[PDB]
Formats: sequence, structure tokens, C-alpha cells
Amino acid sequence: MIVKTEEELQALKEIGYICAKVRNTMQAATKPGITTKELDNIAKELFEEYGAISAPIHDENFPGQTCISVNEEVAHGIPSKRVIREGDLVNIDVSALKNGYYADTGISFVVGESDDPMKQKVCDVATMAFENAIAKVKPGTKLSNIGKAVHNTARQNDLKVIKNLTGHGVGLSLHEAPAHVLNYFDPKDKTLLTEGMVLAIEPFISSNASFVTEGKNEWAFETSDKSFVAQIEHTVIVTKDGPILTTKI
Ligand SMILES: CSCC[C@H](N)C(O)(O)c1ccccn1
Ligand SMILES: [Co+2]
Ligand SMILES: [Co+2]
Ligand SMILES: [Co+2]
Repeated sequence: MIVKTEEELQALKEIGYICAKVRNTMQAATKPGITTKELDNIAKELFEEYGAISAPIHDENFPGQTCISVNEEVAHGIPSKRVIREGDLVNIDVSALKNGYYADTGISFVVGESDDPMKQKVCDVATMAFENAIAKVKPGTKLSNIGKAVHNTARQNDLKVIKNLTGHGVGLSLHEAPAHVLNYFDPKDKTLLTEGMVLAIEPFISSNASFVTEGKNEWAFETSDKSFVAQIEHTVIVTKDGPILTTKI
């Protein structure tokens, strides 16, 4: 959406805080021996406490409060009896609405230690890619600068991006204009960012695969080659004085 009023701004900040709090609480609770359903139950309780509703449940009839994707799963994983293990690469993606307004945020991290440093590397590079993307965000700037920055960051680190997962506008719905915030540069795109525009920026950095495919069920996205993939996602408001992240707290 485009923010035009202080009441809209406040509503976005409220739901962003709630999603950040949930994301942080879930991440802190992720340890070997917890199941992904038990982690999802944290979101259930917190959404109730804060008067928010799961966007996956509301918008998509997704069977889970949140999306929790482990190892071979990159996105849209269904919380279940799956147990977290030492060295897992976990993505927790929290999106919700309150009073009609939305936020969307996500983080990938390594549980304990993996024997392969590549798991942490993709996380480190996803973080850098996010930072580099938002350093580009201002009214009048090209949307495509975001994907250009993300892919350049990946290349600087000998990594790839997931080309077929994107960010998106957010605000009155989970997904709205701009339709797609790519992870790479499209030289033909003339779309600009504008003052008050709200978008979810979510680089996906991969150790090998450049795309995801349908996974073990009708929701999860995976890589057949079991690439290590990390996401960092925030909801961002484009302002004259710099990007405001509703989901950073
Ligand atoms: C209601 S379904 C949840 C969608 C998710 N929060 C996402 O928009 O960030 C996303 C994640 C992965 C790929 C694309 N989009
Ligand atoms: Co998300
Ligand atoms: Co999405
Ligand atoms: Co998103």
C-alpha cells in the first residue's frame, strides 16, 4: 500500500512489531528436540495475546500459523511433528494482520553447529543482501535496484539467488503492488518506489540452485539438489528520510 495517514502508519507499525516479536520468540525457542509444530504454537499464543491473526491461515487457508521450512525446504513449510536437529538450517516466516493491516518478516538461521559452514554463509550473505537492498530504497528510485543489489551481493560471495521467489507489496493484504520484488535485475522494469510505499523485501540466497520446485506436499518449496538457502525478510516503508522497517525491533 501507500501510507497516506498517521493512523495507517501506526497500524503498520503495530502489526510489524507483533510479527517481529513472534519471529524473535520462535527463533529463540528453536533448539534440537523441539518440533516445528511446537514452534508454531508459540505464534498461535502470541497472535492471540496481541490481537493479530495469521496471514497464512486467513489469506491462504494454510495449515499453520506460520511457515517453518527446514534444510531441503526453502519456503512455505508446514509446521508438523518434524523435530529440529543440530545443524539444521531453519527459515521461520511470520506474517499476520491486525485491524486490517499486514506485516511480513522472516529469518533463516542455523541451529547450533552444522558440519558445513555453507549453512551459516548463506545466512550471512542473505543478511548482507537485505542491507544492501534497502540502502537503495528512496522515493523515485527504481524497484529493480533491489534485485540488482541482491544478485550483486550474491555474486560477490560466490553464491546464487532463488530467481522464482520474490518480495511484494504489503499493507492491506499480504500480497499487493508491486507484484514482484525480484532477487535479480530486470533492465526493462521502469517501476519506481514512491513515498509511503510499503513492501516486503525478502532476498533468498542459495548455495547452488537458482530456483525452487514443488516439495513433499502441496505447499512446501524445496530444491531437489538440497541447496542451502537463506532468507531475510522485512516489511519496509519508503520515506523521504529513509526506509522504516516495521518488523525490525
Ligand atoms: C500466506 S503465505 C506466506 C508467504 C510469505 N510470508 C512470503 O510472502 O514472505 C513468501 C515467502 C516465500 C516465498 C514467497 N513469499
Ligand atoms: Co514472509
Ligand atoms: Co510471498
Ligand atoms: Co513476503
